[PDB]
Amino acid sequence: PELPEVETIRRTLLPLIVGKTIEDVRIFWPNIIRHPRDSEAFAARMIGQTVRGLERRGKFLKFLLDRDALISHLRMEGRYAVASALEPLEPHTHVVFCFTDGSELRYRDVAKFGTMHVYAKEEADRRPPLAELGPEPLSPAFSPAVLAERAVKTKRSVKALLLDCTVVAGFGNIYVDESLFRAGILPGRPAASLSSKEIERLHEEMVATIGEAVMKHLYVYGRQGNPCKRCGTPIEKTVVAGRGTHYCPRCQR
DNA sequence: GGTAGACTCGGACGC
DNA sequence: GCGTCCGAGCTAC
Ligand SMILES: [Zn+2]
Repeated sequence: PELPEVETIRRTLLPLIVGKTIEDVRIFWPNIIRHPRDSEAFAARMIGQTVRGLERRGKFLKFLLDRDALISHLRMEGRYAVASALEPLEPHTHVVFCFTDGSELRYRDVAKFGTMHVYAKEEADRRPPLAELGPEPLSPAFSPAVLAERAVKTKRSVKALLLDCTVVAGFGNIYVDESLFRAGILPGRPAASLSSKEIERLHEEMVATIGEAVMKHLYVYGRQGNPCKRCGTPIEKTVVAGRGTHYCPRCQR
């Protein structure tokens, strides 16, 4: 999922688990557990803790417990559901947190690409995978000034810049392509080549792109060969920053 | 230490 | 039977 869908998972999952106490943690694919590296230590430390909250940083979910935080990344196929311990698990269920009320938080992931890290809450933000993560795109911490500073200092492409998770949290191939289209900026443009006006432009469209999706329709992503929705020019697809990049050669400069 | 590119997690899938 | 592919987020010069 992208940032907006992760926010939806966060918002909807929370009431379904808040105040529940973990009685057991069952792990069927230990490779998903990245910290502690020993999945048995992972399971043992969580037993007895109560879920107190659920936050999101970038595309990471942060489950807040009594002492620990559980940092979870769904990657492509990761999904959480809450269900009764009396019912058969669904396929590709790799981790299950059993609560004292007979309900379970189940983690499914056909790809097995998702990750889980557990640390004392006060440490989570300075350890992998959260350490270094850039500001939230919808927060005042992410500002034109911040973007300009990273842009001027680098030599790489504007697309590469926006894909950098230290620059801003949760911008993937898709939202980068769309934001650049709406700001009228070619993705292969050197970040340093952008004018102040262009920076403000890009920042404003990045926020609008993420923001509209979080609250509530693509221009370029995947649409190569189709007419641009603003000028009718065929959308193109190339490689920029070792990525498949979608753009309109007329709207974007 | 900036940064391009490799790397990684499985397993699907088409030759 | 082996390369090619998903793509978000360690390593060499
Ligand atoms: Zn156009």
